[PDB]
Amino acid sequence: IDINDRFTFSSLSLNTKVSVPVNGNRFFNKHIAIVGSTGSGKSHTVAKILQKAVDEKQEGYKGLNNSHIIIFDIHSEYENAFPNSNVLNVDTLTLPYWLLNGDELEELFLDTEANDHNQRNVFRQAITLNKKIHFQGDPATKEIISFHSPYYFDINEVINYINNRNNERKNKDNEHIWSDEEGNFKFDNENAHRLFKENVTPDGSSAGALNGKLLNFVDRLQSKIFDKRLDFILGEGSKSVTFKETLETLISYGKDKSNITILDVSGVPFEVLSICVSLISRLIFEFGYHSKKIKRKSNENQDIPILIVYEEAHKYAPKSDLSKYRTSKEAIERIAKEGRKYGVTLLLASQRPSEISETIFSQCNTFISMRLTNPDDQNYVKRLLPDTVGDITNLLPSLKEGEALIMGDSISIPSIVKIEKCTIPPSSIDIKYLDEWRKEWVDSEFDKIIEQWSKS
Amino acid sequence: RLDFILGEGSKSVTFKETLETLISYGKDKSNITILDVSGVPFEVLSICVSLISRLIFEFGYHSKKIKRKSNENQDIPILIVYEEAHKYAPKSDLSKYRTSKEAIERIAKEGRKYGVTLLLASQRPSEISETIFSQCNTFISMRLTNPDDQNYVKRLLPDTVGDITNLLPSLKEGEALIMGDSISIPSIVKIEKCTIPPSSIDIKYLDEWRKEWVDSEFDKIIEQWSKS
Amino acid sequence: GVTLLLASQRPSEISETIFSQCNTFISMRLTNPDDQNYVKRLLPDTVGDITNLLPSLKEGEALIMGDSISIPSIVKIEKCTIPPSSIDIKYLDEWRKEWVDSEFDKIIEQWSKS
Amino acid sequence: IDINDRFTFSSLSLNTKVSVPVNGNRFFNKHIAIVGSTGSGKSHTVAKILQKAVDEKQEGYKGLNNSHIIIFDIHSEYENAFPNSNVLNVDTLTLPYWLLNGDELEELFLDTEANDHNQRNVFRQAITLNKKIHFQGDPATKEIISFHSPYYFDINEVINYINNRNNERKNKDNEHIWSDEEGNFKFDNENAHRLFKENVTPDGSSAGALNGKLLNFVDRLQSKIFDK
Amino acid sequence: IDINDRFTFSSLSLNTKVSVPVNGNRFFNKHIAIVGSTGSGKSHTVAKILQKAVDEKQEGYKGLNNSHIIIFDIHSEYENAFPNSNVLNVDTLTLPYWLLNGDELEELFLDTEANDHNQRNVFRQAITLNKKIHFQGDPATKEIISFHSPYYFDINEVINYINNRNNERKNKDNEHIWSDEEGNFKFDNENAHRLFKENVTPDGSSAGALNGKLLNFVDRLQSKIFDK
Amino acid sequence: GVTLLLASQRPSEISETIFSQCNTFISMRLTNPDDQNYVKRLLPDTVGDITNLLPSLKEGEALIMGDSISIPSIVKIEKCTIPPSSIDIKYLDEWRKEWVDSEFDKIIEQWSKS
DNA sequence: CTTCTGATAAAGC
Ligand SMILES: Nc1ncnc2c1ncn2[C@@H]1O[C@H](COP(=O)(O)OP(=O)(O)OP(O)(O)=S)[C@@H](O)[C@H]1O
Ligand SMILES: Nc1ncnc2c1ncn2[C@@H]1O[C@H](COP(=O)(O)OP(=O)(O)OP(O)(O)=S)[C@@H](O)[C@H]1O
Ligand SMILES: Nc1ncnc2c1ncn2[C@@H]1O[C@H](COP(=O)(O)OP(=O)(O)O)[C@@H](O)[C@H]1O
Ligand SMILES: [Mg+2]
Ligand SMILES: [Mg+2]
Ligand SMILES: [Mg+2]
Repeated sequence: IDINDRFTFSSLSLNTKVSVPVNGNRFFNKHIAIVGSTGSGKSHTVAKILQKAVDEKQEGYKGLNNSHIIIFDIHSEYENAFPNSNVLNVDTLTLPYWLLNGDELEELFLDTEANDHNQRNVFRQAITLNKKIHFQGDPATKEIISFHSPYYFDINEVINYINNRNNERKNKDNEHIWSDEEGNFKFDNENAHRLFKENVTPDGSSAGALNGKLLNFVDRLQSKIFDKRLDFILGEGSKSVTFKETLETLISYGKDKSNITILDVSGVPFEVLSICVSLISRLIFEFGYHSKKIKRKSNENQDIPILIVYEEAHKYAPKSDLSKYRTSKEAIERIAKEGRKYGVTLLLASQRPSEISETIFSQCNTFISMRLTNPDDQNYVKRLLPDTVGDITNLLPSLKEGEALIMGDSISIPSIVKIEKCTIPPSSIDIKYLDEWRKEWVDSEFDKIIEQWSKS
Repeated sequence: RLDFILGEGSKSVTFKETLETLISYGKDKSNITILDVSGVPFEVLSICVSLISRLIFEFGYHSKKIKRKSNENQDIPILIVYEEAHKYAPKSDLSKYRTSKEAIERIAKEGRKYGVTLLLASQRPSEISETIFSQCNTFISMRLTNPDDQNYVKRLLPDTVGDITNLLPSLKEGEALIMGDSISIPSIVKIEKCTIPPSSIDIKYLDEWRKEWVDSEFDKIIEQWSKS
Repeated sequence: GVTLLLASQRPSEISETIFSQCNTFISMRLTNPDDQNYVKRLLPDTVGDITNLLPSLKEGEALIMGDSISIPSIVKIEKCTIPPSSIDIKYLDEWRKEWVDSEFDKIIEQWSKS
Repeated sequence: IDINDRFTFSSLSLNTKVSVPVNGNRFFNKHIAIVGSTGSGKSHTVAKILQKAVDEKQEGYKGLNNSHIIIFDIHSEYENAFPNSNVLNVDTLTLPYWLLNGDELEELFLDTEANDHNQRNVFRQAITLNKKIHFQGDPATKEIISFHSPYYFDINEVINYINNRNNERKNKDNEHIWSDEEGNFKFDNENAHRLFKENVTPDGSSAGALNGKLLNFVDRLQSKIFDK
Repeated sequence: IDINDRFTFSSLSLNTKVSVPVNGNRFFNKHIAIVGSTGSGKSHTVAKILQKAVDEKQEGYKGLNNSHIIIFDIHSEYENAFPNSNVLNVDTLTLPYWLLNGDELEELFLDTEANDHNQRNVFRQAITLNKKIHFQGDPATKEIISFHSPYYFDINEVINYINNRNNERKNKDNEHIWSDEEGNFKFDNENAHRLFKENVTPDGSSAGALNGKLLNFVDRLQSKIFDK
Repeated sequence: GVTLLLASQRPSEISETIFSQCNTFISMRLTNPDDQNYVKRLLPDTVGDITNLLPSLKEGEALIMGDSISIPSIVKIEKCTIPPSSIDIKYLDEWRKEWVDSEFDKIIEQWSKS
């Protein structure tokens, strides 16, 4: 490895005095998968890698460098490990509902499929038209606004529009005639924006095309917006935030600049967690994709690289083919296959290699295998290795806390290494189980645990 | 069948009374809490296994968050003993086992840091889901005659000490092999005899069969059978 | 008179029907085990110790068989004097330099137009 | 390999001085598969073979040879390897929509589950009729023209037909009367083509069968065409 | 092998003077499998076996013998080996579509991708009816005419019936009424045979059972038929 | 009286229930190990060191077993005086030629007329 | 004439 290409975070297990470095360029553009049994030290190994990546500064300046790391925290550990970082829990993070790219907007609001037609187009027509109403730029790019375009629309006018078309009344000439405080108006393309207001009364001889057909649809729509689970995305805080401040929040480019961004998704439900993982994975990927094509036309190199750390990837990217894992898997898989070119790579952390999907986990060209006692997990590590050097996998069950085997394109030979101790460790200390059992029967405060459990 | 969860008693009791009942923190305080689910059907056994495991894990999770606010570690650790784990957490990917498997898997995957760990008992290593046994650092093995099970124990060991699995079929009663970070070297041990043992002693077939034809009182058995 | 040249970093996801129609195969370093299993089964020829040979191929090293070459050979393909545009983001080298200012408005304006 | 059939683009790995040729006729006349991992050298290998392919000329002439290679460059990366070659970007490239067959036309315009079956049929009927009207060959092959057959058709005229069918006014005898500047005509197979004009007015005492149904379908089609 | 049974097409590899005969009867009434790699020589082996089997005669006559060999030549290579033989390419060969069975007719026309049952029933019903019309034999085997039976049917009439069933009309009496030059009839199995003509015009009140769901089925059938 | 001759370059893709109905097997140079292992199981007889024999067969060299032959023998099939020749496009011969102009205009008018 | 009810149907899964 070239001397100016060396990135070390560990030393050899057999000889402590020799440090084992990896090709620092090749370590991060080719995806990292770290696996090992429970309590093996994956979180400390991940934190030690990102700590050395933060302090990896070229000579000639003072201040924080160009590292960009996003950590998905489901156990709230790396707040302590990175004190000068930005932590974004669900109660304080705002991800707007107008940043959905259409496919997830289709899935977020509609729990139905295979039969909704009249409920479908009135949903997409309301959103697409409301984006042109609230658009404040030149009209040349107003016409190119579509359902998947990331422009602000009011969801409360969208519900008002669908609840109005619920109450349609046509006239003997077969067109819907409305009436508002300015006067009666035909329901047409240039007059469809007036249905966004609640105070419209229809005048008609007969019921309209969608009269009484969206009463079930509006109730499902209203009883999803006021979910406090989705208050980070569908709440009132997404109203006053814009596209720009969303990106400064995700990669810590705001008033507090940090190389590490941590998202506290610790005790949230899965449906909140699956929305959080799939949104930010797509948003970071498309930011890296679009910043790449800006740099293509400029023919310049001021690109920023982003690494996303996916701890507990079995929660949101498992091998199982369930539909509740579908939207989260596809966002991470897109980063796994195509994300390497645009500057968005992933750090995959899980406790078995055989539970993460093969379309995601086999795209990782570097590997940090800690202790694995499962015969199916060891066979995965053996088959990633040629049979000449496959005998080093025999030491996997004998690995105690701190050692792992690093293989991949970024390292010369696969070696059992000792990951360097974290002087600023994450908050994942092993509980001294017997020493906490020799004490008194301590009176656990049940009231304090319950009234947080209740709000959680 | 669901009277324990959907009965009239669910109205009266509170959240704090339930948590105190499950870990014996009530008026009668005990180190050991036993859930006697002996004759219940699977559909209410899987409900009991999955809900109590979820409640205890989230109690351990929320206790740690309270302790982390005061810059403290978790005060009370909880160990859950899953006896006869093949009934609710098997290798099979059937949909009936899904809720009970996922609750125990959450404890196995994530309960180490939250103070909720598990002791899992079953006949064979191969009849339990691999997700739970892979996370078990300590692995105690009694006599194992099935060759698939013996090779499963063999791969858990390093190859230098892997020859100790050859005494697995000849293991006597109370003779165990203890592995993991707890023990210095994997070794065959003799578990200390229980002065107060579980009431699961083998019944002497020849001693019982040598006596007279017993009347068996079918009315009392059927009366109990019909209640269950 | 219309023939194919199929280049793919994951040969396993290519359909077996179209991949079988190929007659000359250039096999570079194949680290993915499913890519190894797929290629070795569908290769028209074999070489000695091919299981360890495919991961061990160096950069620009190839294994060529087919009916256009008599002996399956390990070949060091000559370097491109005029190389194609290579996308190799040096994450360490870009992370060592100072925190660069991001033109978010330029990126977002192209993102919103898409 | 014969002396005139040799195509050398590589050299032996163990012996650098030895160059390994392939049968150049046999190499390209049968399909080639270049597989490898990421960064193995596939794109440089593809560039090297094609660079040597265009340099294979007979000594008699100067200028371009008869090699014709088309690259589906998904990463916009082969322009540097072949600077003199023609490159077709999205602004540069021009594919006519009418050369798409029936399945490709449907996937371009129509949507999964977002289109009713009657909305789909008027789309298919308009295109398969517009292909016949803009056909300028002999009329013997007009009857064999279908929706799948690729012939030139005006997609804006297709919009006008669909927009007119959205404004249809049915008569008392379940047919549609249409008024044009030439005159009034009942819609049938013989005069369906006069709906491709924009300036056609419907005459009827009642709303047509497809009236008010394709208005949603018009705006989705116009959104597709005017999308830049 | 008896000398009259001998059939020699090869000689021993190690001794060229030893010609290896096979039992020429037994070689051919039991199936032959010639396997090899590409470029091993199995096309030449097939050609040499058949040239040896064509020029073998009783020598009591002058002329062609009784060999009957059919080659499914997919590479167009055996024309050179047998110049005096009959070669049938796409331009020369005519294969009747009505000798196809039901599975082959489904594979030629239907697609398993869409797998629409409603296209499948009308397709089988049209052909099975049309095979009964064009059948000139005795009535006692007309009732066993099926979709799978190898009898002549008109594919343009089948398309015409299928296109007509896309134009069905539903009346207040829930019968389908059609108008023809011969007369006016109801959609009965006796009267369905006059839907095979294109010159019919439907009469009714509302849309029929199969209205609007066969146009994509007609266009794909018409795409196959008018494909050159 | 309707028998069949199977000539395949990938024997391991043939279904086992059809390939086992054949009695006489003319096994030429088999080179893929999957086709070698498939054929060796369903062959009615065996020969000495058939594993190394099959990829080592020379050009026209074959191996015939079955009811027809007495013993499995390595044979040289007789050379075809009138060989089966396929009209194949010589790419490097055509690509070495000058760039052709007259032919492209003739192809388009043929495509348009039919 | 329009409204409402009820029945038939088709769905996707
Ligand atoms: N290099 C190391 N040297 C010594 N102890 C270490 C080292 N790395 C980690 N540890 C210890 O490992 C313990 C548990 O490690 P963790 O990283 O929390 O386990 P884990 O990998 O997160 O497994 P799960 O599935 O998340 S519980 C910590 O309390 C550390 O003290
Ligand atoms: N014949 C060769 N000799 C030496 N180095 C080579 C050779 N071929 C490729 N390389 C090196 O390989 C690097 C990247 O190779 P590429 O061909 O661009 O990657 P690839 O094989 O196409 O994989 P992807 O998935 O397309 S990034 C180049 O920058 C060269 O340094
Ligand atoms: N019995 C034989 N003796 C000598 N040469 C042969 C023999 N059989 C085939 N060949 C040569 O082998 C080449 C392979 O041709 P072919 O039989 O078409 O291959 P394949 O087995 O792939 O069909 C031919 O060019 C021919 O000259
Ligand atoms: Mg962890
Ligand atoms: Mg490339
Ligand atoms: Mg051949």
